[PDB]
Amino acid sequence: MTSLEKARELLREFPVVDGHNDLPWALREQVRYDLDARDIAADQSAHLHTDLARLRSGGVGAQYWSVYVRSDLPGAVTATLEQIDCVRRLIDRHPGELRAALTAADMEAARAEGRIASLMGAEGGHSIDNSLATLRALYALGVRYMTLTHNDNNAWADSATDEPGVGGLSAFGREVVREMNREGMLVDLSHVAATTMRDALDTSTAPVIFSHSSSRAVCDHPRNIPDDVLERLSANGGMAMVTFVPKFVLQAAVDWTAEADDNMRAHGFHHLDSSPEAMKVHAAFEERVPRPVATVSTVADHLDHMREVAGVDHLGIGGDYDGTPFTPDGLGDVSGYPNLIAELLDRGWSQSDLAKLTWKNAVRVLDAAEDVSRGLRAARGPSNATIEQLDGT
Ligand SMILES: N[C@@H](Cc1ccccc1)P(=O)(O)C[C@H](CC(=O)O)C(=O)O
Ligand SMILES: [Zn+2]
Ligand SMILES: [Zn+2]
Repeated sequence: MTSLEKARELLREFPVVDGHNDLPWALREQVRYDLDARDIAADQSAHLHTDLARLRSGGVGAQYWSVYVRSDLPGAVTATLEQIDCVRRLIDRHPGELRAALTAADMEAARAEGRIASLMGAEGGHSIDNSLATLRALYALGVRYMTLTHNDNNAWADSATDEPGVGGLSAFGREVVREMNREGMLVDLSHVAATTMRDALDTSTAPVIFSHSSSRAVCDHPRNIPDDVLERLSANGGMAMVTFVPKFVLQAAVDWTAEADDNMRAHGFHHLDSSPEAMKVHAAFEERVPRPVATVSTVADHLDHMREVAGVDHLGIGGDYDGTPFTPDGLGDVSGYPNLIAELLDRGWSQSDLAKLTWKNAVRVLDAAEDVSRGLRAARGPSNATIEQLDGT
């Protein structure tokens, strides 16, 4: 059979656990959670990267649904609860296809019955409003990882896409990591500064993840992971879930985006300005310089290097579907994973290597978080510390 046929067979046995899909935010923004208007039991290819049929075609067996909210708007906690509610509603609406999962055991139970294990990951520490009790409440509601920052610093952690702030994690930031360890919530180091990555690795007694990050050695961008950090994963026990975002994974796209941003500033606009006037400037840039397009090969290049440095036991996949506007050719939506698996087969990845990449590493890591949590919950009570106490006024 072809490598694509083989890939599909392999995925039927050990499907993809995808680390980060932003369907909930997409539903919030497109239809304000009017789920009938974007029914994922129907074909949503006109509007979304994700629906149930495409998930199954793509060999997705578990999904961390992102409950991302904006850090630059007030009411982050309320919005996070709305995102969590969206995931809950999706699970309730589609019991034939989805199963809520809170534990590694739930993930295996879902796989045994042929349902997609549905987990939740918060994207940015702003979702807890500097409150450890709020962190505990998110865990109680089913959140199983939290990205420590999004694109901006918060009070206790530095983002890779902001200026240096506290220098990595503050004292309270370390306390957040300790509490995540006690609860059993995975520390997600996507988005965070390299300083923050190192501080989190120093502090965490549980395996950490990167829910959607690729390789900085392959493509120098702050959203990607440095080799020195990848090297620490085997000791930590964690895993880096490669992402598909073209402006992170393809050198030409990184360069293009930098030039686009410079061009915006040259016209007196902030690079993130979305006004009609700014859009005109950007359109003119894209007219003289077409947007470069990544491929499955681009993503495989990252995985090859990440495997060499981190080890095959410390890799996963985090597509960022419905969280980013552009995709590599062959990975245009959630049905695309078999194309990546086929490319890796062609590059000599073994069946057991690939079962680790798709399924086994993610289950091991969540089980490890649970194991560490058992020890810490037995050893001490929850923290009552405040950011004022630890970081000062
Ligand atoms: N939650 C998404 C941001 C978002 C998307 C839509 C409306 C608001 C916020 P993201 O963080 O998952 C995507 C981003 C790449 C990009 O911007 O393309 C990255 O991961 O670094
Ligand atoms: Zn992100
Ligand atoms: Zn996201």
